Amino acid sequence: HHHHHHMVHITLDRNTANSWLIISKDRRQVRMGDTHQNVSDNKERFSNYPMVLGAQRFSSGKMYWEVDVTQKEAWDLGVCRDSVQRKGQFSLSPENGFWTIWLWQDSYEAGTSPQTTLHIQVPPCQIGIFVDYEAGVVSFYNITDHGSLIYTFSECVFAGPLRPFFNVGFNYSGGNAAPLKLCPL
Ligand SMILES: CO[C@H]1CN(Cc2cncs2)CC[C@H]1C
Repeated sequence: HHHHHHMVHITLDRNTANSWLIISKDRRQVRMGDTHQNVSDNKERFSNYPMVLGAQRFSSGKMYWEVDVTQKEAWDLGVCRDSVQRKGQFSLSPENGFWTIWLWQDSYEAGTSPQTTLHIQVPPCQIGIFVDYEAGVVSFYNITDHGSLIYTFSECVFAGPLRPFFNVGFNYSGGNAAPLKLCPL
């Protein structure tokens, strides 16, 4: 792909984070802690899952960023509406305001309803995410495999400002402690 020139500098919004997440000083890395991280509750925090939003809001234009997923067993990545539900249980779907892919139990899937199987021959260590607001497109790229396409959501109905979306996943196994990291431009 040739989307690299739309690169944006994403930082994580501490206030949106689940209370078990640990965000680095530079706001560019996040991981699951082994306990509550001693923060106050607020209406922005994702309560049920290890999720956090980027601070940036997008309502026009073309945007690109990259995320490092090295040695993780489970994660979700993409974008979401600013107004997504924060509390309780919900599915990641465009109907609920999410445009995402994930790794779970050694398979990759797109967050459609119902979910779509992805075909990835080279397990990615870094994921590229491209958003074209005007066109209604969210695309995912395998940076480890020379930028090959993973998935395109088209005919997206964003219906609001978009925020970068992250889920570090649970660590029930002891094999999923590694962070998500925003990769440098
Ligand atoms: C209902 O979700 C809660 C779960 N709790 C406890 C758990 C942590 N390790 C496995 S369950 C963490 C904060 C939030 C994600």
